[PDB]
Amino acid sequence: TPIRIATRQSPLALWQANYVKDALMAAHPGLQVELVTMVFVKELEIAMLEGRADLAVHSMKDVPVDFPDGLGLVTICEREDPRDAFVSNTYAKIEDLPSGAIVGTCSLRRQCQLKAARPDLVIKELRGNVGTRLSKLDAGEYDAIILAAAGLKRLELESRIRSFIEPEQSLPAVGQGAVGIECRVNDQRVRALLAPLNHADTADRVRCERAMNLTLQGGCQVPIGSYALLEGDTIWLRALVGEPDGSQIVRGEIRGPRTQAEQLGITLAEQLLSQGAKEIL
Ligand SMILES: *Cc1[nH]c(Cc2[nH]cc(CCC(=O)O)c2CC(=O)O)c(CCC(=O)O)c1CC(=O)O
Ligand SMILES: [Mg+2]
Repeated sequence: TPIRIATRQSPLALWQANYVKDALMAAHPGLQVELVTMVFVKELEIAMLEGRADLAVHSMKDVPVDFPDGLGLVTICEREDPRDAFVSNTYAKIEDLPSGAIVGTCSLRRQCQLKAARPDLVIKELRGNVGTRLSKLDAGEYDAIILAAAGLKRLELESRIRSFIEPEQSLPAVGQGAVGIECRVNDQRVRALLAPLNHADTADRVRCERAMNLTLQGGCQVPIGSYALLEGDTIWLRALVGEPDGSQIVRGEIRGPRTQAEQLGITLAEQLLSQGAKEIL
């Protein structure tokens, strides 16, 4: 019987769903995979619980803090470009923006980092899908907008990237550029098929980034950057918590043994909490 992938109708969701689908068929010759369109990720998980679906593809940023009984995140694929992208028709990068320029972003994480470096900037809300966001930019509603580099590259929109904002300039959200896969824990047929898609290097990084995030707070509603490289077998984790208006920014660093990756994040988060990260709310 065909393996079903629960996915939204959005271009990004459809791409990620097809990515795993193709990856599955490449690793397992003769395997049948099909996509089930749906309609707040709860609806996706219910379908898997109701046996209307097998696995679901998520961006690691959008993976919830709590998994319903019977489910969980068992796989993390090879990571794409983790950092933010600067998108403007009239400008190249951040420092080329005039004082009081209008930069659309709905992300508390991206906003707090911009106001920190340049408080002068006027930050306006940005909503809609990827195409809708670009549509507003061409309408002159913004001087510039900031989108994830991964999303644009996967949509072949890569020409819309004027400059790559480095992790130093803007710290990526937890698991940004990383694609995770969720399924039924006790489904061994699926667990065994999703095993080759798992990237060990990427896995330890994101699972380290998560533990840091989880300790502080959940979801994307909170202005928290979480990003980790790995140098050889050593994991370098950087975390960020700050005021949305760019008042104060609390940064931290730690360097890992590869095995303690989950323990690193929870310790660094506790380290920041003692440094005033708790008072930020
Ligand atoms: C977690 C929250 N979701 C949104 C939009 C979002 N989520 C995932 C992606 C793709 C990147 C990836 O695959 O890792 C995107 C698109 C994007 O532009 O990042 C974002 C907020 C975007 C916004 O315009 O506000 C994040 C919030 C965050 O990153 O802080
Ligand atoms: Mg989209």
